[PDB]
Amino acid sequence: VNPTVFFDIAVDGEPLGRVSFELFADKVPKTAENFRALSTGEKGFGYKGSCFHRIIPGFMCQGGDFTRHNGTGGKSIYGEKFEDENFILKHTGPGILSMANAGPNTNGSQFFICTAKTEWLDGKHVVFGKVKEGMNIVEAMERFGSRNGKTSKKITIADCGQLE
Repeated sequence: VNPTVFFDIAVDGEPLGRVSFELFADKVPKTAENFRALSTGEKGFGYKGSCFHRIIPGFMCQGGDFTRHNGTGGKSIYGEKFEDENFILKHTGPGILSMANAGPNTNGSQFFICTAKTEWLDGKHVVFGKVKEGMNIVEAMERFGSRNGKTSKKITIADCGQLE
């Protein structure tokens, strides 16, 4: 019953591969639905065509800013920001999907895929999904990142939607 969402990733316009995610709609329903709707674009906006603006190898890949493409923008389906739904799920290793924020109850559309165990984020960032297929694609994305987060090539969501 948990939805599965796909991203097709492109590096400088050249296809790279497909990552799919399970969204914990049972454990965090308000958070998951935000991500699901932004991935299908069914509300008229969303992730299709947006980039991964910050990639730090051995830490995480961060994306979802579809309005300013640099970490300062984005918005949720509910409005500019929404609350921290709960912190039931923890950052337990690579593949975890978690919300970026700027303080309590400031979720928008930005997210990060963890490429490490990031336990110091527990209780501050809402975990809402996990990579199901294509962890190897995420590892390939990581190699375009750098220590300060700047990417050497443009990493874009060329297409995205719901698989089930």
